Amino acid sequence: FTDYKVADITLAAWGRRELIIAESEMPALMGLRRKYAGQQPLKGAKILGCIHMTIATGVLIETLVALGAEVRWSSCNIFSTQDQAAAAIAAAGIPVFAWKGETEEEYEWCIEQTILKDGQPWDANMVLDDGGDLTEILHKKYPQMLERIHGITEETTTGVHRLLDMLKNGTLKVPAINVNDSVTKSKNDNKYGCRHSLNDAIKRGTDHLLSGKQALVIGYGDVGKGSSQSLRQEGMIVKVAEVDPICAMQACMDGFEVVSPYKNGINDGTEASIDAALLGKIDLIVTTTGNVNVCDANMLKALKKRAVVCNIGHFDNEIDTAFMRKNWAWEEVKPQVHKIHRTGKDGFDAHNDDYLILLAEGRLVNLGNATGHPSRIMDGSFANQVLAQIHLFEQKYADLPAAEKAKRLSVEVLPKKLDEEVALEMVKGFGGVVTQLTPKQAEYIGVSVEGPFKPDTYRY
Amino acid sequence: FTDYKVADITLAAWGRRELIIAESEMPALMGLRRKYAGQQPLKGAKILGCIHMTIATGVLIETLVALGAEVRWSSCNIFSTQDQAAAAIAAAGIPVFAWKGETEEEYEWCIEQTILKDGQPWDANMVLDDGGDLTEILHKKYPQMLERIHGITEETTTGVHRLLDMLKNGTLKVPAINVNDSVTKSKNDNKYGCRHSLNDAIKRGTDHLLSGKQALVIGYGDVGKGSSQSLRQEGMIVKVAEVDPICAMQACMDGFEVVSPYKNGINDGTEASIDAALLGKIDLIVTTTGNVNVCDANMLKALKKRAVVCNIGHFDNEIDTAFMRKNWAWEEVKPQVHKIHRTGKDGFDAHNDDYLILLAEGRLVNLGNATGHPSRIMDGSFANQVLAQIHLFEQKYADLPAAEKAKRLSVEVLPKKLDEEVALEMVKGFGGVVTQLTPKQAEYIGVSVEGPFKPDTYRY
Amino acid sequence: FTDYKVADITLAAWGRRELIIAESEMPALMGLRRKYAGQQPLKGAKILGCIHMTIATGVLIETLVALGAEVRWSSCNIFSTQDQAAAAIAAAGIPVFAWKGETEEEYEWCIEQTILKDGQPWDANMVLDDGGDLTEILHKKYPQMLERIHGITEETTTGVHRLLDMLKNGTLKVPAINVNDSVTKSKNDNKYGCRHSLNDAIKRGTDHLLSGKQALVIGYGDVGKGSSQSLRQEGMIVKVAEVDPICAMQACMDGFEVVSPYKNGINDGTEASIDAALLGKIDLIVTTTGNVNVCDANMLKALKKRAVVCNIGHFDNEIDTAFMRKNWAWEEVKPQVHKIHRTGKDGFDAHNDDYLILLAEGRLVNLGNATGHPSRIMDGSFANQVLAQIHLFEQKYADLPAAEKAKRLSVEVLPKKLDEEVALEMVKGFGGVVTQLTPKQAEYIGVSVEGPFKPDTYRY
Amino acid sequence: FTDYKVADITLAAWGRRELIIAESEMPALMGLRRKYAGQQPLKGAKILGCIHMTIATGVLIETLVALGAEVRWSSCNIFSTQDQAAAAIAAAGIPVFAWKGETEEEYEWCIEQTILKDGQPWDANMVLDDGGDLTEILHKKYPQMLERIHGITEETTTGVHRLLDMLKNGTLKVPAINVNDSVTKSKNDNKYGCRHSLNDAIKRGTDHLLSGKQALVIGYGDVGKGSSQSLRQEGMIVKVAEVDPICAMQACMDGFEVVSPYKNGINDGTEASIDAALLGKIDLIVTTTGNVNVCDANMLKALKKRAVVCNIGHFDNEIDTAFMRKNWAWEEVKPQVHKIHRTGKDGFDAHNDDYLILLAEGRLVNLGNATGHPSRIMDGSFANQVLAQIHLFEQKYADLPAAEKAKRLSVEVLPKKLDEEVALEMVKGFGGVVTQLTPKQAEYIGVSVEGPFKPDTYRY
Ligand SMILES: NC(=O)c1ccc[n+]([C@@H]2O[C@H](COP(=O)([O-])OP(=O)(O)OC[C@H]3O[C@@H](n4cnc5c(N)ncnc54)[C@H](O)[C@@H]3O)[C@@H](O)[C@H]2O)c1
Ligand SMILES: NC(=O)c1ccc[n+]([C@@H]2O[C@H](COP(=O)([O-])OP(=O)(O)OC[C@H]3O[C@@H](n4cnc5c(N)ncnc54)[C@H](O)[C@@H]3O)[C@@H](O)[C@H]2O)c1
Ligand SMILES: NC(=O)c1ccc[n+]([C@@H]2O[C@H](COP(=O)([O-])OP(=O)(O)OC[C@H]3O[C@@H](n4cnc5c(N)ncnc54)[C@H](O)[C@@H]3O)[C@@H](O)[C@H]2O)c1
Ligand SMILES: NC(=O)c1ccc[n+]([C@@H]2O[C@H](COP(=O)([O-])OP(=O)(O)OC[C@H]3O[C@@H](n4cnc5c(N)ncnc54)[C@H](O)[C@@H]3O)[C@@H](O)[C@H]2O)c1
Ligand SMILES: Nc1ncnc2c1ncn2[C@@H]1O[C@H](CO)[C@@H](O)[C@H]1O
Repeated sequence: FTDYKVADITLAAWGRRELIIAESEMPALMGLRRKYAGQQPLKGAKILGCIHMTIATGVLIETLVALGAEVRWSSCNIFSTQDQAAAAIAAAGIPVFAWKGETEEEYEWCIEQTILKDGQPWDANMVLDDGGDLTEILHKKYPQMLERIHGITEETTTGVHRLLDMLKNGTLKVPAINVNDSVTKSKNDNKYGCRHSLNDAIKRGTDHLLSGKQALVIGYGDVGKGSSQSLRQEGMIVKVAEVDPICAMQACMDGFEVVSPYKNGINDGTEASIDAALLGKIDLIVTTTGNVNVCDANMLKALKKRAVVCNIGHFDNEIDTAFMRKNWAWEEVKPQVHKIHRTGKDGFDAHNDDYLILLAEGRLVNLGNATGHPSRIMDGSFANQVLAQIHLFEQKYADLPAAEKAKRLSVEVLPKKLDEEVALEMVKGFGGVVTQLTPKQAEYIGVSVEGPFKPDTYRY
Repeated sequence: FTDYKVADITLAAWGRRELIIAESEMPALMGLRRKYAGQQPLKGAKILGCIHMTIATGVLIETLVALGAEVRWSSCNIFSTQDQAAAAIAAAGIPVFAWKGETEEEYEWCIEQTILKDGQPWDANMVLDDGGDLTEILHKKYPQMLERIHGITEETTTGVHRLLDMLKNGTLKVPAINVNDSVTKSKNDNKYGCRHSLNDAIKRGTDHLLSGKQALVIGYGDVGKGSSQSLRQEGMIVKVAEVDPICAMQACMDGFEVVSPYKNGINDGTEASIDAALLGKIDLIVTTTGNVNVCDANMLKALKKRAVVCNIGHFDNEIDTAFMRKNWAWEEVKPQVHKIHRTGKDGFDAHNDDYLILLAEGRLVNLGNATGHPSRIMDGSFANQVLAQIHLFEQKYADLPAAEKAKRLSVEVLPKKLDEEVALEMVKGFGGVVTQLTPKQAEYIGVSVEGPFKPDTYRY
Repeated sequence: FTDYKVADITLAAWGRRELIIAESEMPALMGLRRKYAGQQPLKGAKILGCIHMTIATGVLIETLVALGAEVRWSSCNIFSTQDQAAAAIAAAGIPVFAWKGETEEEYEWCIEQTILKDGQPWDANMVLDDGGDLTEILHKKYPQMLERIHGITEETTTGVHRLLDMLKNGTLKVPAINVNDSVTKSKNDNKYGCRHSLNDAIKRGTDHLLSGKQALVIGYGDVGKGSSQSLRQEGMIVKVAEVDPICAMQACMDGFEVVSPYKNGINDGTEASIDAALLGKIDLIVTTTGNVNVCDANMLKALKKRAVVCNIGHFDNEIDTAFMRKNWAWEEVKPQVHKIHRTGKDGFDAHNDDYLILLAEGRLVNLGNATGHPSRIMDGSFANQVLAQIHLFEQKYADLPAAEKAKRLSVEVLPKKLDEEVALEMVKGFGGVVTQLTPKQAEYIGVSVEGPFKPDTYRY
Repeated sequence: FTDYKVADITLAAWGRRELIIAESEMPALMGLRRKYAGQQPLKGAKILGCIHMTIATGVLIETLVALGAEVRWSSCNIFSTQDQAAAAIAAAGIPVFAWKGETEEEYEWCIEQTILKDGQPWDANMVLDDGGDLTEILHKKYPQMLERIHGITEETTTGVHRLLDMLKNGTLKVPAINVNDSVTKSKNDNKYGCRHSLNDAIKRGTDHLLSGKQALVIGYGDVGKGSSQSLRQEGMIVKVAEVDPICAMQACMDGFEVVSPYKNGINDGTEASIDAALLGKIDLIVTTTGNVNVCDANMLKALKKRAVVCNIGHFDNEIDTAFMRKNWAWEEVKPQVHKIHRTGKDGFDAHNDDYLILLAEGRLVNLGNATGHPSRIMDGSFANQVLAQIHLFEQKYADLPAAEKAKRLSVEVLPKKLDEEVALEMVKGFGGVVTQLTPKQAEYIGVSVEGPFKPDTYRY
């Protein structure tokens, strides 16, 4: 078996030990393996997967395989692979092209190695994506391959937005499931995942005390809510920026001060618009938005000396790292930790006090500087992924006539009943006990004893 | 002016001082007053109002009046009136029939005094309701009056459920707005309101230390989430019961142990089904469900000696108080606090150790034993109420032809843009500063610089 | 029985119900009753008591009586009496002179009614004091009475400081126990008591939302630590002022921003020295210091409009209320809540926006606007008081010859073994289980299996 | 330069980058460098140092050198060295013998390499110790060397206990400072250090979700307080065991359930004494005691399957790791992480469900599986160490006449004034501003404007 590329295949036994532990942490995912092992619902599925090559993702991959699928895998970030996970999957005879610390050129080559087998399109018929890079490459460069693909299952808020843009422009060629918007994904992974893994990544990157220091979190969606709590539970003084006044209201009610980097919140792109007094007090800024340039050049100039700067939104353009590459000297402390010397770009003084610490070169900090979300959280997301792969593979869109395709070309979520069944496996993994409604109680609130327990309008 | 009934009209000056302070705590509601005072959009509105006669409700009433409405008011709970609020509204020449500590017969008489003026149906044309008792009385006993009514605006989860049952059965006679499901209502009031006011009510009722004691919260919807945090922030050891596995998963991830009062979560109606070990360690039980008999006779028998029992869901049947009235002696400590002696019903021993403390006779404990949610939280709910009253009054359903009525008979929410404009007023009241998107950023995430910022699918 | 003065004797039955509940919350105190009831160790003790006439203090009083003592009682604050507690103690035939809302003249008359019986010195032989007012009156005005007094047991940090000043000046006439510095007092009452009761008092006084608002706590000793947590757990953004850099370090490490009301912390008494930017953002200031003028005239001028101002340190000169009485109009909202109109002193405008809300006229806010600490916390303090009364009464200082007195005239704390025995009763009241050391473990750490478990140097 | 032993000297540049960052995190320590660089108060000091060879310890070593000292260094734990710190110190030409993952034999050899230079006792005259192993070796094996030594400065609770046993037995040969009991050490390092670093080490070791899981912390001293908060802030359900009822009372008041591993807290050496129900629900046990066998063989047998076991007290005998080495198969997952298979010792099944995860082989888990306390916390401890070294070096005990030695042979703490001056540097490092007392205020509370602010009795 040679159909892989990883950092170091000799890490495989360590990765396999960590997979066996992670299995014990992922009861929804292991439950789907046990339930569906017999029926082989993914027999004949040939899945192109592009998602962080972590231990949790290894458990996802081997669940899809255990259900009958063949896969070809890559990471969706240059710094998110755990090399022992990649090695364990390769050593199992699964095609994987992933290592921690890829270049952009290697990143694109890895996705290509999944799309091509022996220099020709692989007989792919399904896609699992996180962020939409593989989706975009198939649409732009491999339209013939999408002809035979039954669907896309998309992990993340950013990737869903890209799908919806394609659907609205009439350029989306195969149906998708939005896995992100299962409640056991969005309100589990995006929020509690970041709670666990943000302070984990800052500690591993910097070993800084957080207690007593000043943080600014840009955004208060699911990731900004979890991120703010990661920091506040360590004793940080957390301020929150938002453009959405409903998310801002939540921040205030959750006990955070809501501030703008700009005077009166007006971002007109002059230095004069920067609240230099506010930024000069900030010890840590974290971007969580999915948006562009929310920690901009003028904010970076105004930040407190030796502030930590990081991004936990899907892509690195949240922080103006291009400005920092053009203007300032980068001193590497260790992989995914750089001092950015604001003294200029012509070398640096090792003892200069005027620097920022940038984590993971502005890419997803939880996965770049630590191991991302813990397996027990990723269990929810990845149980959704498997159910989404089963649904779209069984629907066989590629085999439908033109007229039938027209009726099914959509971006849909999983039904609430499945969301509830994932949650129940998650709760039992904590040793939680869910109460059964009596028939009188079920009638009184207008639900089945079996669920679903909430209308699709319910926000949790 | 004699067209009222309150406990003590001499409390009016105290209530008016508290209204003036509450005005300074309610910028969304005061904002609507200032914005709409000139246009008088409720000129000709005649509003039957049935909602807790508190200081916050006073500010809501005087906002509707300031916008041109006439009203006739009652409380929707026997114990929720603040007598100084009721006095200040009566002393202003507004018809209100409300006092703290009504009987059921007085409660029904008060609603009837709103419906009748000088012994004849009032020319009502709008309804503001909280829990649906006034809605049900108009439908069952005054159907002729609903001919003239343009709409119902409903405050609470329980009242919405009752409207949706009427809609589904074809018995709803006028269109309604579900005020509850604005995010600035549900995810503000139902959650953060209970955070503030649950521990407040237990302290005022009992003066008990909560720190270090064991709580069981039944339910983990918006109210159970807020309630659990009310108790956990005081240092209670909180366990959470749920029938909805997605809500249970949230509980676990929020750091609570999820338990059932019943062995394996199966309540088959036997004492054998009760987890006597669990209930024997509980110092406080709080019901939050909107369901029936979630703290049942067998649970009450198994509770630890001197446990506190209370309900913060809309109606008192969450706790089996009928069982306690039939079997056990009630010793009143002070209004809305009773020792329930489990020794039997034939008098009580003042020194008996075997009692439970029931708050507010099992009625909404935050309003019964304290003052309910703080005005700054009720600002969101009541700004939505005013917008909903303006919308349904302006739509003039009662004046539509038969064909037009058919098309408009619905239970609807307010548009997200209005929800965001309420939130922004709330955020400014904290001195929060919301960031303005740049045109490039607004294009990048696919929103208008003015919002709305989120799809209607978004759960916050 | 007529040897009392209380607000309303008809409140006695309500107070007695609350005493019987409080007994169930005070296992250390009830434990001392049961242990010592037989031995009557306070037979012949005649105790002048001056401490907040609350329900917890009623349980203390009836414990001293149950051990054989006679008492004559007053409160140590004009607003701290619970009238139902005072009535229950009077109705039991115990001399008590206390009501909520005394004048200064009534306060002094009440202490005098304890000292005098039938217009002559009572045959007092013990003193229980909280703050040192009764101690000072006996020393200044009744030296002949101290001749026959065996000791003083002093509750609070301020009262101990006054005793130590007397000891150092050679003016202290009888030995004292410092009850404050039992760990089951200082690190229980002073800290956790304020955690429970500060936000309780602000809620009862104002019903304000705290979540999302800005607080400044002056001081970070035991009371400032508890006070800061009371506010932070509600979601306040808490800043902390301190003069003690070790207490300030704790604040920083506990996740608070440490600020001064003065520029660079320099209090030179010009308006120019005030950080107007900081004070203009503060929604609540709480003084916790035991010191004078820590919320001074220039700070009060600079505070944000409609800020709440309160004191939870023993005496009201922490806030410059004398400046506010001289310069600004007071509008009473309700007892122990005043709007202080900064527009001037010549009446007020009911609708003026420029006011502060002062709680309890600057006197102890937890007891003034709520019920002070919960009984389960006061159990520790009051178990210490009883043990201290037993010790000094049994030592019989007044009967010692001059030479023997000289050897015993001291301010001492209780032995650690007693501190541990109080704690153990407190832990069992939570249903806590303390582990017993094995003989090998006891030898390994160098302690008896029975304790004491820590050297007297240990700070906990 | 060859007078060292480290893992890999090529790590020196990485370690030096991390020293330069740590300098910016350690203002008390860098303050002492700048203040004392000119006076060279450790000119002629020859310091045997035995303390964790971390980045923070590097900054301590180079401060002592900058003040004039020569040193010879080793770690006080086999797993606590950061190899890049050891390399950076060796590359600076400082003798250090330390690497992560020493054997016991290498550990003893490393201490001996400090004691011997070129095979002969080094002319040592000062000792800096953490845990007392170097102190004990000099007393037992090199008594002649203690003739020349002016003092010992001891870091930790365990090492202080050992010194006090030596003092009491008349076997202590040189005076010592108890650095541990500075407030800026004990109530900073021992508590907040473990808050930061316990969850850090469990995350790096296991990547386990902590939220929603059950923890048992044995002990609630400074380390158990910090440890319990490390876990509770992550959303663990934390139970606390204690033998000291005052520490247990704190636990209850801090919102933790106090339990014993043994029925009624009595461990009589039988499996029957184990609370199997309690231990069967525990997902993580952490020992914090400084005592022996507090997580014993019977507890380990009764623990839930796949529970994590770790020790954050100084020495590994807190957990019965000898029982586990004698009875159960150890599967190494990665360095300092072992699955302990309870199926027996004759190999293991890679897929066995019945295992515990032991971190750092039961050695100090924060240093073994992460990087120990953050530099900003260690700043307090290490500023005290430097002041203690200056004081004992300047007192020159070894040069005193016999009579003078007699009078100075003691275990003492640093004066409070120095403790306050360390704290103030720490507070300024957060950008905290300490308020200056006015002369009137300083007189009112009876302190100097300069401090000290508290009596030596004060516990903070
Ligand atoms: N690192 C991870 O493990 C992880 C986990 C899940 C999601 N993600 C990524 O995180 C990003 C956010 O995802 P989400 O689910 O929280 O999305 P979301 O839509 O729930 O939240 C994003 C928030 O950012 C706010 N925002 C936008 N522009 C802003 C600006 N200029 N200033 C301040 N606030 C601004 C929006 O109002 C919104 O509330 C996405 O890119 C998503 O793919 C990362
Ligand atoms: N007191 C107040 O101030 C206040 C505020 C808002 C709403 N309410 C009332 O509170 C109630 C709940 O409102 P909400 O918005 O939280 O509703 P919700 O639907 O958000 O939450 C109710 C929860 O109860 C759970 N539940 C139902 N039966 C249960 C059972 N037998 N055991 C355990 N859990 C069970 C459901 O699964 C659900 O998650 C309603 O009656 C509502 O009108 C009161
Ligand atoms: N209300 C209650 O129930 C309650 C409870 C116990 C004690 N008390 C009273 O509270 C007060 C404080 O008691 P404590 O035990 O916390 O005392 P403490 O000595 O532990 O704390 C007082 C703190 O105030 C600080 N301080 C002094 N002047 C200051 C200034 N100008 N600015 C900022 N900080 C300043 C000191 O440095 C000290 O840390 C006393 O008067 C005590 O009798 C009240
Ligand atoms: N890992 C680190 O970074 C770090 C930091 C500081 C100290 N330490 C070490 O941690 C240990 C504890 O230090 P500390 O300052 O907290 O000491 P401490 O004396 O403050 O606390 C130890 C606690 O353990 C309790 N205890 C003893 N035997 C017990 C038993 N059988 N069951 C339950 N509780 C029991 C004691 O009552 C005491 O409260 C020492 O070995 C110390 O040197 C480690
Ligand atoms: N990063 C670290 N560097 C050095 N010593 C540390 C570190 N973290 C914890 N310690 C010390 O470990 C000691 C226990 O041996 C504690 O007293 C503490 O001071």
